[PDB]
Amino acid sequence: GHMIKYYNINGQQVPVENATLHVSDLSILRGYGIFDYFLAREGHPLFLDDYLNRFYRSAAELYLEIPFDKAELRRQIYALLQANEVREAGIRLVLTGGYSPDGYTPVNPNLLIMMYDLPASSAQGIKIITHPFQRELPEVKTINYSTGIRMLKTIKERGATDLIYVDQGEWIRESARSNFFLVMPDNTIVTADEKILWGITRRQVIDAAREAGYAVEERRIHITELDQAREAFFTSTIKGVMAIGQIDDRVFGDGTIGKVTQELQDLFVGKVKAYLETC
Amino acid sequence: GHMIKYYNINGQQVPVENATLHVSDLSILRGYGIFDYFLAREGHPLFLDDYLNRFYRSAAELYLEIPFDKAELRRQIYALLQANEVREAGIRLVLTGGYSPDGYTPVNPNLLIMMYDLPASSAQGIKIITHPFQRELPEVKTINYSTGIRMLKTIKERGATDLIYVDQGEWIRESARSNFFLVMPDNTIVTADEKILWGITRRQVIDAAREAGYAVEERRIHITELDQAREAFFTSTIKGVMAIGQIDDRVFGDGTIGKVTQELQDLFVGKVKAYLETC
Ligand SMILES: Cc1ncc(COP(=O)(O)O)c(/C=N/OCCC(=O)O)c1O
Ligand SMILES: Cc1ncc(COP(=O)(O)O)c(/C=N/OCCC(=O)O)c1O
Ligand SMILES: [Mg+2]
Ligand SMILES: [Mg+2]
Repeated sequence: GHMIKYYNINGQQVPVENATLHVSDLSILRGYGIFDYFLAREGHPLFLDDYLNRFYRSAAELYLEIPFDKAELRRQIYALLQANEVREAGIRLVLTGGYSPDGYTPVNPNLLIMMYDLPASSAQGIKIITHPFQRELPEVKTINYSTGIRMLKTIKERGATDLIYVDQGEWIRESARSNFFLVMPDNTIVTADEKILWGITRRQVIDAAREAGYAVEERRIHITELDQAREAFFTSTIKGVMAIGQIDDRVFGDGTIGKVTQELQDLFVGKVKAYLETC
Repeated sequence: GHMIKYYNINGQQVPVENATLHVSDLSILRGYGIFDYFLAREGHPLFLDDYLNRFYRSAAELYLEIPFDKAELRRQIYALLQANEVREAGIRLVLTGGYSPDGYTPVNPNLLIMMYDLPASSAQGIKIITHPFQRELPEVKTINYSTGIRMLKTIKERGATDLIYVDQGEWIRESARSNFFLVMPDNTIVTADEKILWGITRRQVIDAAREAGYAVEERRIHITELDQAREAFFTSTIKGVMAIGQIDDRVFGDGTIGKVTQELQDLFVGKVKAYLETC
């Protein structure tokens, strides 16, 4: 439906054409900031309390105080959906280190609320590469995506559409923008527990998997366990559950969505529908 | 002298009050960008070709094309000094991933040239802490200073004014904003060779040290070598050569500037004076 006309900067609704920051902002000069991103459906941001809790935790880890309490931020978000006259959207929160006197020391953070159309996003799982790397402050949703973005050319050149980070080439973590899961041939679901972002999609999938009576192991994953797994999938806000058909030279099954991945995809849609019924 | 009135964005001189970027810029959303920083004295950016070469190398590592060749960028810098009617300044170049369609994929970088007053910056060396950490893409002058800025409260609380990163707590690297050197009791100058930014000040000090006939070892430094060293110092654009009086619970000598550090400080001033004589 309606075109996005407005963002919010520091609690003011602004036309998108005037949504700017002065270049003294620490995100621009020092990549200092946190963010979060969630969808809205039926006029409701999904799992909103979980996202806002993460946003507040992220901010506290950078010693950045959000200038509004959580109920006031929720109001600003809802007000922005209404201003843009949309029920279906992507929503980005950004908290920067602010306009710094010396190009380093935070003084006052800048708060952004941006809004987008829902992601527009055959049988085949996506094809990804392993990449040796460990995200900085990985439990914090920082704005730092240098390595993930710098890798886009390498991902493409190599014939893949995404990656999976492996800490020192040994310990499976996450992609730049997704959590990562395996399903073992006995249907055990396996996902990293440490040095990753605790995705909201990850949380909802794990809960749905356990509520369905699946075994879920949150544990260190050795790179060699890719060869014991039957299925692999990503989770994220914009992907939901997304089947991975190939990692490096390994096709998972015939590369089409595995049994448990398909089940979890439906259960995630169910978690979304259940959440919307509470709004 | 004159107040800073103008920055440059994308080759346009703009009043400082109007130096803004739209919030779709990838530095704001994804911390994607590189920068450089150099002083001007007597109307001349110091060691300018060395800084611009690093800027171009940094850009190539993020696959960001600077929209001007080096001679045209040099012109823009000189034009900005003249516009601001200053001979004495700090100068910041920033190249962001640009206004991205999807908040991730670079499309067109934004180029900023910002300008400042010269840094305003008794006997005693500064007091610093070791911190276990390894900078991401350390040879590249990225805008990513999350850990360095997040550590400001910890540095202060602990009674220090800066830090020295130690890779896995074993291998001495650099501070968030300075290269790091030791001087051993036989007057050997020691500095890391790998996984650090190749500072312009570092380069000028090493050359001056070697031209003076000092032994300079560019090599891995074990954390245990702090106890074999007589002197420690930082190098950076804004510090030049700065004596370190204490690291953790270790006072270097009586904490006042060591012999070789003092010599190198004078030689660096000499490299600056020699450079200005060529302009
Ligand atoms: C590093 C990282 N891990 C995991 C995830 C998955 O977290 P949830 O989305 O499930 O909470 C994300 C998601 N970013 O998504 C941000 C929006 C975007 O990438 O366009 C992420 O950035
Ligand atoms: C990570 C890092 N290492 C070493 C240095 C020293 O490099 P040079 O300055 O000698 O080339 C810097 C300097 N930044 O200085 C940037 C300006 C500032 O921090 O305000 C740095 O950021
Ligand atoms: Mg199939
Ligand atoms: Mg003395």
